[PDB]
Amino acid sequence: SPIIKLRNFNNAIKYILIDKFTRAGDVVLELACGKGGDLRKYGAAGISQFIGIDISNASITEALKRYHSMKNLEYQVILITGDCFGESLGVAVESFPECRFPCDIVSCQFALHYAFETEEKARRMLLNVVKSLKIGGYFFGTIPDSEFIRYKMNKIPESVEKPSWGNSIYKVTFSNNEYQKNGNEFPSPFGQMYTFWLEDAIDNVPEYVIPFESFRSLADEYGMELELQKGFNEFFVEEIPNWVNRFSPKMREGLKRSDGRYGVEGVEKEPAAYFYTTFAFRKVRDYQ
Ligand SMILES: Nc1ncnc2c1ncn2[C@@H]1O[C@H](C[C@@H](N)CC[C@H](N)C(=O)O)[C@@H](O)[C@H]1O
Repeated sequence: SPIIKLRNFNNAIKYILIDKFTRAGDVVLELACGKGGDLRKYGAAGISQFIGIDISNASITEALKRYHSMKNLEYQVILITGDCFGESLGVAVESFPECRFPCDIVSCQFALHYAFETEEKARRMLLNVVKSLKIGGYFFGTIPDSEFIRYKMNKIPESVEKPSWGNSIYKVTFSNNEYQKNGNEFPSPFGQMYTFWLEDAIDNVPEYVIPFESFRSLADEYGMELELQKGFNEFFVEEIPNWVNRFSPKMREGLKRSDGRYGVEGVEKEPAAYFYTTFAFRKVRDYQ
């Protein structure tokens, strides 16, 4: 089962990415925060307030349960059940006036691509982000890498009805081959759907491509400029020397490969390190 090693790798990526842009005293808004599993990472950066929002009440209930189990934190934690992509964020936070907006950081891990189901949702997400963020603040996170996806798709001929690739532990299957029928181009940046099988994975939902060039050009339209687009492989290799020994002994041990180097290995390398990319934008102007 690859789940344990992949979870450790993603936790290392998130730890490094959070530290890269988050500063002590910051207010953080985390979109689609899930079960709130990055609280100690933001605590390590010394934040002052965490606001986490997820559409799943079950996941927010678990985040509440995990948070209340911790003791004497120096930062406030706010956890909200709400829709970050298909509705104005004002609806979600209306009943939470303790939120300190505008915030310093908007983060979103393994979830922003769901906002690309439609153009309306992608734009609502982006307007949500820039309305919450201070000028100068950062928007960062982790998403499936549309450029690796297009590489794999360009190797698949039009004769394949449901373009697919993978290895012993994962498989991507697209709903249709309109990409290939359209001369190896998505007919629309939005609504390009696939499923993702991972061995021993605990969830399965419709996935959507987030074409990075469309992401970047919409973000610019809403006042944000690109700061970071490194794939997980390059991001980890570049950053790990400076971090190996800053990690806890347990985090370091969980990252060990069979050869004693750090990261993932074998069949885990492609789904864990090539399929995903980091992103970061800085809000440089107000949106008109
Ligand atoms: N419209 C939406 N608004 C808010 N959260 C959403 C929405 N659509 C999906 N989600 C959440 O997106 C999350 C996707 C997860 N893959 C990631 C959760 C968490 N960020 C983690 O990395 O563990 C789930 O927790 C969903 O409930």
